[PDB]
Amino acid sequence: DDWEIPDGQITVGQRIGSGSFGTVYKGKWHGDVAVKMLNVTAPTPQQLQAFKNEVGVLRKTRHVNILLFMGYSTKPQLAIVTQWCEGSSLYHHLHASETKFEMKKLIDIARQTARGMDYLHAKSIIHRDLKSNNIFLHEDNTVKIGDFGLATVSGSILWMAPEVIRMQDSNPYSFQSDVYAFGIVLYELMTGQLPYSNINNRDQIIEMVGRGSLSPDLSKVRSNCPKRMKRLMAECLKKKRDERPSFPRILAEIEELARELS
Amino acid sequence: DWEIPDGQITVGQRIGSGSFGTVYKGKWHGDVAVKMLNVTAPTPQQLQAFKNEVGVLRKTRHVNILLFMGYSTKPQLAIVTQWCEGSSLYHHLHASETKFEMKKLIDIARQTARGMDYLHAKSIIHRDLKSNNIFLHEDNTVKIGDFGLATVKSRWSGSHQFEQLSGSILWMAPEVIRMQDSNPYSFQSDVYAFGIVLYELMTGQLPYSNINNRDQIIEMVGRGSLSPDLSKVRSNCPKRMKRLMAECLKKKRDERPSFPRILAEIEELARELS
Ligand SMILES: CC(C)(C#N)c1cccc(C(=O)Nc2ccc(F)c(C(=O)c3c[nH]c4ncc(Cl)cc34)c2F)c1
Ligand SMILES: CC(C)(C#N)c1cccc(C(=O)Nc2ccc(F)c(C(=O)c3c[nH]c4ncc(Cl)cc34)c2F)c1
Ligand SMILES: [Br-]
Ligand SMILES: [Br-]
Ligand SMILES: [Br-]
Repeated sequence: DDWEIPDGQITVGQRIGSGSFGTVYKGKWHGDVAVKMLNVTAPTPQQLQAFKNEVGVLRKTRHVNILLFMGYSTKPQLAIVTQWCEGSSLYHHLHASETKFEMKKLIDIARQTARGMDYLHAKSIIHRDLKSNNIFLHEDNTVKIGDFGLATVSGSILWMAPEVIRMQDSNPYSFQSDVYAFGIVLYELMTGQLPYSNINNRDQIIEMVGRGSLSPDLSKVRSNCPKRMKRLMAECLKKKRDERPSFPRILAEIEELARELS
Repeated sequence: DWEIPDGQITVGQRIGSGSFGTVYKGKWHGDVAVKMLNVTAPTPQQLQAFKNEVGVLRKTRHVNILLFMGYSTKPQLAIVTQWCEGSSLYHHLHASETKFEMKKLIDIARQTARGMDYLHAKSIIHRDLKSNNIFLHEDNTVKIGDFGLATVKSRWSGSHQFEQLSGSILWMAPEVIRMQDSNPYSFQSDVYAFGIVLYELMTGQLPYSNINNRDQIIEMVGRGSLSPDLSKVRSNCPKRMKRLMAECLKKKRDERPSFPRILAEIEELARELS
């Protein structure tokens, strides 16, 4: 089949912000869409490769908790077209609005995020930038994982595993670094706070997290955080990469502990 | 690319069986639905039905179309899609006495029109649009599916069709009822079915509620002597929907509007109501 959308069909609307490359707009194409466009005369080879990589990855995904890819265009500009997400990111809800979710809902958000991540890893896709700003709460209820960059909101230091934040080597990312980022998301859900909220300097966070002398303060977890969720968070946040669990185990554990409440 | 290896899906509760095969709830990176088409070695018919359904579904990526997720071929031919949670529009309107506000009735029409506009843009004729194939997922997003697609298909254009397709008679365009072409289905017959959905939304009733048997409906819709009673729309029915419904139900198929136009009209109404 083919996902190329002919020029002229999409009506490009309000500008939302910068994406992971290019600029994101709300658009119309058989309903609402998002359109991420590279607004340049001619793309560099690097820009073309980034576009191709993103289309290549997105076209491999069909899951309710992954942003729905819908098509692309290459002329007159490189564009990636996806569903429109209605609502706000998890970051916005937790930290900006400080939305007060019930524990059942917090655990369901964790569950849905774990399903999306389990799916990506099953498809051999590393996210590399999981964080609450990249977890969209569509229609205030269905998690959509994306890589929205600035459209939703250095901006990712708090979710970086120690091996990533240490800049250990030229590509320190793995499924296990995604797991660590998911541990930080669990921290955000279960505490309603960002980690290191009282550390005022980013360089200090970089040095101390990387050395293992700073880690998230698990005393901040809400009093009705289930013990099994606290333990799972601690496993996801293990400082040594190879000690962290895989997503199939994470997901199974969340599904179990969710049943136990309900 | 979309083949799911055997062993990965945990096939759970059986939800329903019929001419479509058997649908189960399952687990595979979260909830899924799994439709199995055979139990023993598949016939060539079953295999071609499977291939066609995967081929149609893999052309679709739209929020208002049931999300295809994958397939398996052993030990059973299986089509894997998202799980839908909730009830169909038919169940709401006709089995549950759900009372939707007008803004919500129009949003249902709007999301249905988006999905149908999309299918038609992809050159896909649905062939069985009706309120029971409009799923109100999490009561907030419409998912159009074909939740009763029969695997075995008759070769004979005639009168035993209407027994098996008894669940769809109310949504069949007159030229579909008459079967004067070997395949009388078109984009325009999908539009007619959408007209009947609009009727359901704006009246809260099925068409032909006082006609007491299907044979009479087949005969009279085919002859042009029975039409839905458009006067029965509820007092809050927008004027735009009265006109639009009548246009979708036009007897001459080429006089019905296309989905781009239908969608644009409903989007304008939704703005006016908001
Ligand atoms: C598969 C994976 C690894 C994940 N996960 C991945 C890899 C690379 C990129 C993306 C990725 O998500 N791309 C992407 C493309 C086009 C867009 F418009 C947007 C985009 O900002 C939006 C798409 N709907 C939206 N509704 C609302 C708002 Cl405010 C923004 C958007 C977008 F983020 C995802
Ligand atoms: C694109 C088009 C023309 C449309 N529109 C079309 C053509 C042919 C077939 C289908 C089609 O939809 N197939 C299909 C395949 C697998 C399934 F499990 C189910 C299925 O009953 C369900 C899929 N989730 C479900 N949640 C809950 C419940 Cl109760 C049932 C299901 C299913 F209906 C759709
Ligand atoms: Br695809
Ligand atoms: Br009857
Ligand atoms: Br009937």
